Amino acid sequence: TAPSALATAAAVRAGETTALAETEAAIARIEAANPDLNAVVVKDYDRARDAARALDARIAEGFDAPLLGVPMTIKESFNVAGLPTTFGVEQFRDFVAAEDAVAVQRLKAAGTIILGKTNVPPRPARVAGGSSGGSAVALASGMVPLEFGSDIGGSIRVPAAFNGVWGHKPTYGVLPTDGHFFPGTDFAKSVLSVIGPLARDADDLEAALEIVADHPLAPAKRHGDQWRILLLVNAPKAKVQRAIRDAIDDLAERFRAQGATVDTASDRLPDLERQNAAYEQMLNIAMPPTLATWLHLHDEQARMQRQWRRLFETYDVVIAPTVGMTAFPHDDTPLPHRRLDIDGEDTPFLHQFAFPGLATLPMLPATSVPIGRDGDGLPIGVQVIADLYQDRTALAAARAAHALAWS
Amino acid sequence: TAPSALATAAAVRAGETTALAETEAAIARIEAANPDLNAVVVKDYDRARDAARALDARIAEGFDAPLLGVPMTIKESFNVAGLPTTFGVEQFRDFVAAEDAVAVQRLKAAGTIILGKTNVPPRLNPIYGRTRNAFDPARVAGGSSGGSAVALASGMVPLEFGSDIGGSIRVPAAFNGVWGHKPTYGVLPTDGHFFPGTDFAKSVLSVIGPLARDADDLEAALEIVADHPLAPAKRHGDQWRILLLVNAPKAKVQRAIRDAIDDLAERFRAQGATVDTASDRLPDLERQNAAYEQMLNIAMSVEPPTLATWLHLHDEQARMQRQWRRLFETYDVVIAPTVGMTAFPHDDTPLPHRRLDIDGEDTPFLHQFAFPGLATLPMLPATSVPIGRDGDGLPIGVQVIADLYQDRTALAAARAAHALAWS
Repeated sequence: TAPSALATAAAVRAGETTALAETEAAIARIEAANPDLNAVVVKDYDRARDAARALDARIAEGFDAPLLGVPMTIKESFNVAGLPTTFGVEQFRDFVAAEDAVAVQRLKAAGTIILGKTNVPPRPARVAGGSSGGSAVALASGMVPLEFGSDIGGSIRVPAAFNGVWGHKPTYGVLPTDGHFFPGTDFAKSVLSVIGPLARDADDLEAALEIVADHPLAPAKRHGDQWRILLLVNAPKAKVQRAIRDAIDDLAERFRAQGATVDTASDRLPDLERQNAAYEQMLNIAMPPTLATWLHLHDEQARMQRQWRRLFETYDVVIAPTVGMTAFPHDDTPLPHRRLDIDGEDTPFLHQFAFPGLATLPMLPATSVPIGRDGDGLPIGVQVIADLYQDRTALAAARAAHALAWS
Repeated sequence: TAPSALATAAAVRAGETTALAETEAAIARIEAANPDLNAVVVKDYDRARDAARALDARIAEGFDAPLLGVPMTIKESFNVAGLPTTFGVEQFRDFVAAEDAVAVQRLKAAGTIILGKTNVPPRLNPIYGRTRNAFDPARVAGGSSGGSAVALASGMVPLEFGSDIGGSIRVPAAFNGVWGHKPTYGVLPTDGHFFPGTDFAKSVLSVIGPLARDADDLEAALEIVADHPLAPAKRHGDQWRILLLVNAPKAKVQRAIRDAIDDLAERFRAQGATVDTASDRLPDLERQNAAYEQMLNIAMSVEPPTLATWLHLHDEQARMQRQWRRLFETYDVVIAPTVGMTAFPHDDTPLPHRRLDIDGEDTPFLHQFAFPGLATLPMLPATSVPIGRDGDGLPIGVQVIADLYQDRTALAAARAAHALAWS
C-alpha cells in the first residue's frame, strides 16, 4: 500500500529517504499509471525536482516541516506561479499565473513539492464524478498521498466517494480562497464555495486542513462520553440506492454496539424543503436577479444555519450519503433533462444535488469517508457533517466510522 | 480600584469570596453610582442573586469556570431571557426575550452573572434617556455602547459587552477611558443581538465585542464568546514594528491626542521597537474611505440601490482588505486615533458636519468617521486603549489595529501600550 503523507514526512525527517527520491518516485508513479486515466492535465516535473533538491539542502541545515518532502498535486483551478489555469479553454493557455495561491504557499511552506495540476472534469468505464475527479483518481492510483480541491456542489465529497478516498469540505471561510479560480461561477469568490483537502486517510486530511486554514480550529468534542449521531438518509425528492442505505444501516449498528447513540429521526431536524429551495436558487445565481432576491437568499441561508446549530445542540455529527448513487455511467444528456436510474427507477438528476447542499448551504463542515463497497464493486462513501467550525469533530467521527466499517 | 474580572474569578475560585457576595457588592455599587449616571437602564437583581446562589451551590461541589462568579452587565440590544429588548423605540418593552443570545449563553456557561442591561445612546435615547460621560456631564458618552463604557468607568461591573458598526465599541471606551475590542468580522456570533440599522440579519462590517478595564479581561471574554479559537500574538521580529496613522484623508486631530501618540511611540522606541510615521505600502485611505461612507448609507436602507452597486461595494472592500494584508506583511500593528477628537459636548440638533471643531478650527463631522472605518471596512481587529488624559482631564484612547484573525496580536500590543503610557 502507498505510504501516507505524514508517514512520508516522518521518513524524510528520519533521513531514511530524501525529498528528491520521494518526488522522483512520485513521477514514476504518475507516468506509469497516468496514460490510462489522464488524471493530470499539467506536468511541472523539472521545477519540482529542483524544488525538491533545494528542500534537501534545507533538511541538511536542520529545517523541519509538518509535511516535509511530500509529493503532491492540486486541482487545476489553483494558481501555481509559472503555470496556466486553462480550465479546458485554449485561449487561456496563453496566460500563466504570476503567483501561487495562498493555499499553495502555505502547503509549500509546509514542505510539499507540487509536481503538477489535475484535470477538472465538467460537473475506466466509471466516471470520476466531479470537477475534482482528477484529484480523487490521482490518489486512488497511489500517485500522490495528498491533494486539494474545490467544492460548490459536492466536487470535493462526491469524487472522493466515487473513488474510495477521503475528502474534507471545510466550514465556509476558514480556508483562504484567493488564488483559486472557482469553476462555473457567475461571481468570483462565489458564496457557498470552499477549497478542501483530499487524502487517503483522516490524519493527512486534518494535517493539510490546519496548515492552510486562516485561524486555528478547535479539537474534536462531544456532548457526552459517547457519539450521538443522526442518520439523514431521506432528503426531499431525493432517492438513494439500496446498497448505500444498507451500508449506512450496518455502520449504525456497529456504532450502537460500541455505545454510540444513533437516531434515525429528530424533531429538531432542519426544514430541508425550505433548505433545498434556497440551495437550488443560490446555485442558479452561482452557476437579472434583484437585490432583494439576493438579500432574501442570505436570510434563508442565515436561518437555515441557525436551525442546524440548534440540532447540533443535541447531536455531534450527522451522517448522510454524499449522493444517492455510487459512481454512474458517462451521460451527455442536458442536466434538466438528465435522467438517473436508482434501483431500476428513472429519476431526475437535479434532485441528487440535495445531498451536497445539506452541508454547503448552512456552511457546515463535511467529511467524505469510504464505508463500504457496492454489489458491482463501486466504492460507497458517506458524508459526516458537523457544527460550524467543528471540522475536527467531523474528521474524528469519520475516523471512528472507518475503523468500524473496515473491521 | 475595582478588581478585574479574572481577579474576581480567582477569589471566588479560591474561596476568599462567594458568588452571591460579588453580585451583591456590584448591585450596591450600581445603586450608589447609577442615579447620577443613568448607565444601567434594566435591572434583573432578584433573578441575578438566585443565579449567584445556584452557582455557589455548584462551586460547593468542584464546579469551576474561567469567569466564575463574575458580575457583569450587557448592552440592551443583546437578548437576555426574561428581559425586554427595545429594538430602537419599538415600544417592545412589554415583550421579553424567550432565549438568551448566543454570546450571553457562552458568558453564563463561563460563570458570569448578568445583573442588568445598559442604555444604548444613539449612534452619531427616548425609551431610557441619556447617559452622561463618566468624566464630564456636558460631554457625550460617544457611541451606541456608551452605557456599557460608563458602567465600567464608574466601577459597577468589571466586564461588559457591546456592538460596533461605526466605532461604537472603540469610541465610547476611549471617551470614558476604558478598554474595548472590536474583533475580526464574523468570529463572535451576532445571533440574539439586534443591530442598529434597517438591513435584516447581521449587517456586513458589524460586530459585537467585549468591553473591560484591562486587556486580559478583554482577551478572556473574546475567547469565551468566539465561535472558533484565535491564534496567539505573533510578531515578524523580536521587536514590535508599528506604523502611526495620525493623518487620515480630510481628517483633523486634536493636538493633545497627536501629542499623546507621539509620546507612546517614543516609549515604544525606548524598548527597542521600530515605530514608523509613514509607509509606502499604506493602502490608500482615499479609496478605502470612499467605500466606507456609502456602505454605512447602504446598510441604512431597504432610489432602490442596485445589486451591482452592492456587488461592487463588496468587491472594493475585498481588495482593500488585500492591501491591508500587504501592509501587515511588514507591520505587526497600526496605531491610530479612535477618532480625531476627545469627548465633545452634546449638540441639540445634529446638522451633518456642524458640531466638529478641531484645535479652534471648524471641521466637517463626517470626516472623523474615517478613523473607525479604518478597521471596519477591511474587517480587521482593533483594540481601543486608554493612553492619556487631555488638559481638560478627558481621557485619550487610541486604536490598535492588526491583521485578519490577529485579535490577540492587537490586544498584546495594546497590553504593552497601556503599560508603557501609565508607567
